[PDB]
Amino acid sequence: QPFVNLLSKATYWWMNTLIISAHRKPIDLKAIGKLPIAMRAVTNYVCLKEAYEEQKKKTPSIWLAMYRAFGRPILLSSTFRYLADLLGFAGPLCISGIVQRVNEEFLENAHVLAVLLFLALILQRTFLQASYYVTIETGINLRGALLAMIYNKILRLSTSNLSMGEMTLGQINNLVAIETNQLMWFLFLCPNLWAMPVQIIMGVILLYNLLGSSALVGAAVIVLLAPIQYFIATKLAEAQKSTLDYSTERLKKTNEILKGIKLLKLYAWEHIFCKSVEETRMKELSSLKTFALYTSLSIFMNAAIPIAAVLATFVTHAYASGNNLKPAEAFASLSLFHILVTPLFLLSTVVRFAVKAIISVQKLNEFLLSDEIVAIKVTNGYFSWGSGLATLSNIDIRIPTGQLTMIVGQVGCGKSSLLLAILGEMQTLEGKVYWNRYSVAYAAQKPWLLNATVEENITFGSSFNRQRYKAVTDACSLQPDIDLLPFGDQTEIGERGINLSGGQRQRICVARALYQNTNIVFLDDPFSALDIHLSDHLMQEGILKFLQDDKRTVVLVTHKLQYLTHADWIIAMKDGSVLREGTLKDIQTKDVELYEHWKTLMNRQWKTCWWYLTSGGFFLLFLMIFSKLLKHSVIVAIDYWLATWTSEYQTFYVAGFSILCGAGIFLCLVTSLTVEWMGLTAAKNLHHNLLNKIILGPIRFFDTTPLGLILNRFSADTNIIDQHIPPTLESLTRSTLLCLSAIGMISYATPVFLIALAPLGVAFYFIQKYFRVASKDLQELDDSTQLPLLCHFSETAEGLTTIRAFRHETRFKQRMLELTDTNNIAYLFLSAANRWLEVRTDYLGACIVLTASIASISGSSNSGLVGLGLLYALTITNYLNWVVRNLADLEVQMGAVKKVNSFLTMESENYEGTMDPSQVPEHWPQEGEIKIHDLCVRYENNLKPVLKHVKAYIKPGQKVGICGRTGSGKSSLSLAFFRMVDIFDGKIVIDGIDISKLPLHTLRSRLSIILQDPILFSGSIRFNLDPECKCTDDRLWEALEIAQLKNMVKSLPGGLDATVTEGGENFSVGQRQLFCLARAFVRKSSILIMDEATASIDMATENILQKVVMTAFADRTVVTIAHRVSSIMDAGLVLVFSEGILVECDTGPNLLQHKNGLFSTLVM
Ligand SMILES: CCOc1cc(CC(=O)N[C@@H](CC(C)C)c2ccccc2N2CCCCC2)ccc1C(=O)O
Ligand SMILES: Nc1ncnc2c1ncn2[C@@H]1O[C@H](COP(=O)(O)OP(=O)(O)OP(=O)(O)O)[C@@H](O)[C@H]1O
Ligand SMILES: Nc1ncnc2c1ncn2[C@@H]1O[C@H](COP(=O)(O)OP(=O)(O)O)[C@@H](O)[C@H]1O
Ligand SMILES: [Mg+2]
Ligand SMILES: [Mg+2]
Repeated sequence: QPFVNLLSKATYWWMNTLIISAHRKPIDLKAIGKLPIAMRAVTNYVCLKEAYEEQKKKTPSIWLAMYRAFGRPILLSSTFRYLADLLGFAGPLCISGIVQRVNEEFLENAHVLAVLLFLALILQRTFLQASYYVTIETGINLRGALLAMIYNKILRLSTSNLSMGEMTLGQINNLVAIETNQLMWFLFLCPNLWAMPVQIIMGVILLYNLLGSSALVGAAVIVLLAPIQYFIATKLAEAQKSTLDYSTERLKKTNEILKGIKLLKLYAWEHIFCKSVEETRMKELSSLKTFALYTSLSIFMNAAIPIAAVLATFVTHAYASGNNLKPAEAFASLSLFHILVTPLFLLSTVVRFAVKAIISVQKLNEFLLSDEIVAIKVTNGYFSWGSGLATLSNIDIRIPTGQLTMIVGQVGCGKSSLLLAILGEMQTLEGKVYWNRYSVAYAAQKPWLLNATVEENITFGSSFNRQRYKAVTDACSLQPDIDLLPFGDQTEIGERGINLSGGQRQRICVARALYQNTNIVFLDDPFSALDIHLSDHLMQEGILKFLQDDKRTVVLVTHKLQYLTHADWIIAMKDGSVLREGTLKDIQTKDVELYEHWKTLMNRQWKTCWWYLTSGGFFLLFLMIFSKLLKHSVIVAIDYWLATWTSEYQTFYVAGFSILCGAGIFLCLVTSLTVEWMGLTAAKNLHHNLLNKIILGPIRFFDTTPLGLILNRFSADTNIIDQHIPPTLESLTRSTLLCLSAIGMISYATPVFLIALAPLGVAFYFIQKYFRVASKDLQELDDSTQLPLLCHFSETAEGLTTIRAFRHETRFKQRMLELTDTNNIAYLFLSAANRWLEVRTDYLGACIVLTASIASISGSSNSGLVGLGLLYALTITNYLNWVVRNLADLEVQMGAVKKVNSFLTMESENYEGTMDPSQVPEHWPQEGEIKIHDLCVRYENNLKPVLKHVKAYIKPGQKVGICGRTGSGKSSLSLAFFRMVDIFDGKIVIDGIDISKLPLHTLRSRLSIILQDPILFSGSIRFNLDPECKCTDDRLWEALEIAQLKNMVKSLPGGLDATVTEGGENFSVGQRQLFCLARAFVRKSSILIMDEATASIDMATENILQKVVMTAFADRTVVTIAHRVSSIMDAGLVLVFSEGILVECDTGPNLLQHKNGLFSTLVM
């Protein structure tokens, strides 16, 4: 009975059910059983950690610890691998014996030898496939522990700027994605280092015995394949490494277009800004050409050399040896080269991965050495962010139990430092910290949000309590902003989630601390980017009413001393030293100056598959498929030619043999180049069009579509097409022809074999049909679960302070251990499913050999031909698997092309204008007059007009003001000028021309608009002044001085051509608004649209805008939508829009004069 269990483990019958289930229902984690504790990340991490700690007892070596953990399984796998190679060598020996016994006793009989071959091949591949699976179990178990192990370091890292920085996040994000995968892949290929070289030595050893001194000449050439393959391998790495480099920043430029896409389209240089991506795109391809050529060359040397090896052998033996070639010798030896081609060709891969693994392990072992770390009573505190210099000195604070212990100080002054020191985030060189450590609900000063729901973010692993959630939402005033969110409390936020504003981001985290039921809180300047009212609102209810009900301690570091009276305690610290400790009563009496000085500052106020091929052009598609037929035609004839030559058992046969191999070598070059030459042309045309369609795409699409999904087309899907399809498409065509031809050639040698084909074809089709859908679905799971694992590691890296603060370590560790477990299963059952296919094609493959062996014995053909059929029988079993696995890989990759093709045909905005271009003369908007005729404006095809029946004549040069109710038709009207929102009815006429009846790009260009938050794109300031570059350089300097920025610019390096960070990082927010004004003047628009211009702008900077607008654009007409409606008091023409209706339309003073209308209530 236990033989049944051994067999079932040996042929992966256990996977079979799942495979069949894939047809009935998609395979999913529910359908896949839970991973055994023998392979869960917990046990693997414990084993590896125990080995590593024993090593640390003996710096410890990662390599030796990994061996001590995972040695026995790879020893077993290598034993299986040897037993597989030795039985694989039965192939040539059995073929030689058969051919000798045929053509005229227990072992000599061909039948007994034929059956022996059938048992050998079955046993060879049962062993060989099992040997692969053991390493995969070992390899995955290794990746299981490492991801757990390096994660333990992340929670124990230190956030000091010295030990952690922007460079640090590069390693950890890359270590999980790359360093471990390279280390895992090495383990998959670990046996080969001592398996393939043993086979190579044996293969040559047999060759000499088969032929004589001739085979060495052929063996010598074949040996040279491996050094060639390594030299080609290195050149691929440099070609690919450069290729990734251009691709990496090409995505960065892609992100800039896709984020803030409206901004580019408004200024009409969406086309021009796109071409900046094409410039890098051509360089990306210029790396690919060097890569594609070398990949084709690697294919060439994989085929041209063995054919040159045989040509070197048989020609040699025809002269060095008096004996004419015998049929048994030829096809025994000729088979052996096919046995040796794969290990010689792939040996460059295993050694290269050995180099990569040793690179990563050294990289990963450097990682581990990275630096690792009265409610609150601290006396004589001395804290330092490393650097051997106490960043905090003379620290002595007391935080009374269950009271608001607020801290006051100036810029710097150890503001955030004091809190983190209590949390163990920095070294305390002296003193002692007494939590008189409980869980501390610290709030990060910076905004760090998980890629999950707001409710999860506020609960943060706490049991839901809507009444407790109610007060938190009310006290932190999270209720109103929630209504705006798509899925409410189930709105996923963060980098993966919806992009928020700074003020709303801060309140979410603060709410978390109130949610957590702990005696201690550390609220770090929540009002950093908040309105004063909400902070006052929080100080009344959230700070006092909510917390005092819980009677928990609060330590709120504050900069406005107006709330110190509310504070039960005040802590004054400056220069990293505590100025004085005491309440407001104690501080004023003891430190009279502090009371006045603070108050002084307080006073201060598969049809796609065919579609993909045709992309290059019919000739390129024809040439590839036409030539590949010819290559096999010559190759097969070469194998046949030996049958004609060896049937003799001699300058004729050799002569015809050299030329054939000459064409075979040459045709190998042609069929190698044509496939890749298709790939680049197929790669270029697909991506080239795609960027155009997105740019012309409607703005409404970008609002609907998540930003993560759109960029995925250019990041992953385009990567698949460019680099993965041409390799797979090459191997599929090569493997199919070999399988199609070999079955043909065997059948031609033994026509009786065709009767035996009827069942075998049926069996192959069912395995081909069923596995494809089972591998495709598992493939989706492997990618699906891999991505959140990387997201978790990046999320835990950022803001470890909170994780250490809340004592959320263990819960977060558990999340990772389960997250990786869901990922290993997907990859493990992807490899086990793939193994199931390989076993059941060899069990099928052995049947082809067995039928070919038995049929050939019965046939009385030429002794060479019966040998030839057996040769292809052995080759079939090798390639009959890759015709399925590559096809599955091709089918999945055709998914990317299907997605791209949809985007290509999905949508466009109508850039063409019906009226002739001659209609618009030079400087059309010069007049500046605006005319609105019964306008109706709604972006969504079926929706109410956001602007309805709008009509208000605008005089030329009139600083018209438009305002109303918050969220009631104010900004929509702005884009209505820019036609971004379709004017379903009515019309807008500017200077006697309806804006609808004009080319779209003309309308966008000749206008000037300023959004609420200006954004500056990567490049020079000249790039941000005129991407079109048409404007002469003289004007560019004028605008900055007009914008009052030229003086600031001159200090910057490079003068006018000064590099600018993407997104306006270099310039301050106030400075950012200055950049737009520079763009405003150059256009000579005569129309300015300042929608929410003063919004998100400091009052000091705001005065400049009013100074600039009244002066710089006096002749221009400024249609202002003010953040503060008071600025429209002096507007000569003022429009009020409520519910999409012109509720008030008169002069500013006349608005108060006519009646206490909407504007009058708006201001007052
Ligand atoms: C675990 C993922 O990877 C594997 C890994 C293995 C273990 C393994 O030494 N393979 C040999 C193949 C045989 C022909 C030697 C090999 C060696 C060097 C380079 C690649 C490969 N192979 C692996 C990558 C695909 C190309 C051939 C088996 C099977 C697989 C697999 O596909 O599932
Ligand atoms: N995590 C850290 N790593 C290294 N240096 C730090 C760290 N936190 C603070 N410092 C340094 O300690 C000093 C005082 O920082 P402090 O805690 O007062 O900041 P802050 O006033 O809260 O900051 P900000 O208001 O700019 O956000 C500064 O020199 C600062 O660079
Ligand atoms: N992307 C969107 N999709 C659907 N409706 C929106 C979208 N953005 C805004 N709205 C709604 O349309 C109105 C537009 O208001 P608007 O006139 O643009 O002034 P503001 O921009 O100051 O809200 C808002 O009340 C809002 O509720
Ligand atoms: Mg700070
Ligand atoms: Mg608005």
